[PDB]
Order: sequence, then C-alpha cells, then structure tokens
Amino acid sequence: RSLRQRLQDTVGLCFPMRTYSKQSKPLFSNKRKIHLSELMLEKCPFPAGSDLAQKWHLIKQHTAPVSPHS
Repeated sequence: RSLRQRLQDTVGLCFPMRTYSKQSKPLFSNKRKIHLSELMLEKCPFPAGSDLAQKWHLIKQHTAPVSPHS
C-alpha cells in the first residue's frame, strides 16, 4: 500500500474548449529576405509614365489604406 504517487501539477492545466479540428490554413511567401527599413525602395519595376505604375501607387508599400487584410 502507498500514497503520493508523483506530483507534476505546475506545468500547466491544459487548454480544453480550444481544439475541435477543422484546421488547415497553409501559406506561401517570400519570407527570410526582408529588410527592417524597406519603404517602397527596390519595388518600382515599371517605367516612369506608364499605367502599370499607377496601379503600383495603389499598393504603395508593405502597408497602405486598403482595408484590413490580416
């Protein structure tokens, strides 16, 4: 006969009601090459004075007034 078989009750308390399957949102991008001060710099691949560039001004940078996305 015996008692107090272990104690390991400080490592957390699980996460119930936080798992229900239906989990698949893969993504794909150019990561692991980006700067930390990049503001439109290297990103003007079109000539001056053509319609391709007027669309480019729409996106502008990594961030613009375009609605929330993620």
